[PDB]
Amino acid sequence: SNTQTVLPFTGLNTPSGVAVDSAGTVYVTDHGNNRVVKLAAGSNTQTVLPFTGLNTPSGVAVDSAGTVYVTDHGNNRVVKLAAGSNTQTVLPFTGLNTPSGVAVDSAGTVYVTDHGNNRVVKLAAGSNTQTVLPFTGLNTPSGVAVDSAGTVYVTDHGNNRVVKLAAGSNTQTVLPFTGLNTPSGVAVDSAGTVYVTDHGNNRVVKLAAGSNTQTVLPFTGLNTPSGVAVDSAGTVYVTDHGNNRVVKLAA
Ligand SMILES: [Zn+2]
Ligand SMILES: [Zn+2]
Ligand SMILES: [Zn+2]
Ligand SMILES: [Zn+2]
Ligand SMILES: [Zn+2]
Ligand SMILES: [Zn+2]
Ligand SMILES: [Zn+2]
Ligand SMILES: [Zn+2]
Ligand SMILES: [Zn+2]
Ligand SMILES: [Zn+2]
Ligand SMILES: [Zn+2]
Ligand SMILES: [Zn+2]
Repeated sequence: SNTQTVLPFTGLNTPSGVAVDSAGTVYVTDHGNNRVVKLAAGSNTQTVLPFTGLNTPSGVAVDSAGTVYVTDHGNNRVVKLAAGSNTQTVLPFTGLNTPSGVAVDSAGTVYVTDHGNNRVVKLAAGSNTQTVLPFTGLNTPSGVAVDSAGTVYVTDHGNNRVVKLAAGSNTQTVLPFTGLNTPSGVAVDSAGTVYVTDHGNNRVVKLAAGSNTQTVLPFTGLNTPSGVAVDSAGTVYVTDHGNNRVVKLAA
C-alpha cells in the first residue's frame, strides 16, 4: 500500500516504541505520559496497561505468549507483564544507563540496548546472568531486533548505521543502508527484511536480506519517527514521535 492510516490512539506525548502481537494488537510506549497503551485490531479505543512507576518508557516488545516487555528508560530497568496480569516483574539486568530498545527472541531471551554504556546486553529467560554481546565501536545504540535465527540487529545511533551479529559470532557487520541520520528504531520481518526509522531524515527505510539497495517507505508527514514494528501480514507500524501519533502502512 502507499496509503497510510493513523491509528486511533489518543493523548500520546511523543510516543517512542511500538510492537504488534500475533493477534494484531498494537502496543505503544507513550513516552511523555509515563505509560504503555494498546489497541486491539479493529478497536477505536485504547487501554492503558497496568505497569507501575514507569519513567518515560522507550522500547517495547511482545512475545508469542503475549508478555509485554518495556524499557523503563528513566529508571534504568526493563520490566515485563504477562498477558492478563496486573503485576509487573523487573528483569534482573544491572548497570544499565538509560536503556532504549528491547527485543525478545523465539527462545524468550531478552536483548536491551544499554544506550548510555554503548553496548547491548541480553538475559536468557529465567537467568540472572546478563551477557554483553560482542559488538564493537557502538555509539549510544537505540534499537534492537532479533530474527528467527537469533541474529541481532542494532541501530548504532551515534554512528549513523545499522550493525548485525549472528548468534555465537564475535564479528559484527554493517548493513548497507545509505545516508542515515541518527537512526532509532529497527525491526526485522519473517523474510529477513530490515526496517529502520531514519529519525533525522524524517523517513522509514527498508533493506531486503542480502540486498545492497534500500528503499524509502511511502509514509507521509513524519516528524522524527522513533519506532517501527512489522506484523505477519507485512503491515508496517511507526511511532511518528514528533506528531504524537502512530501510523501504519499495509504491504
Ligand atoms: Zn522526543
Ligand atoms: Zn523525550
Ligand atoms: Zn525522553
Ligand atoms: Zn531520555
Ligand atoms: Zn535518555
Ligand atoms: Zn540518551
Ligand atoms: Zn542519547
Ligand atoms: Zn542521540
Ligand atoms: Zn539522537
Ligand atoms: Zn534525535
Ligand atoms: Zn529526536
Ligand atoms: Zn524527540
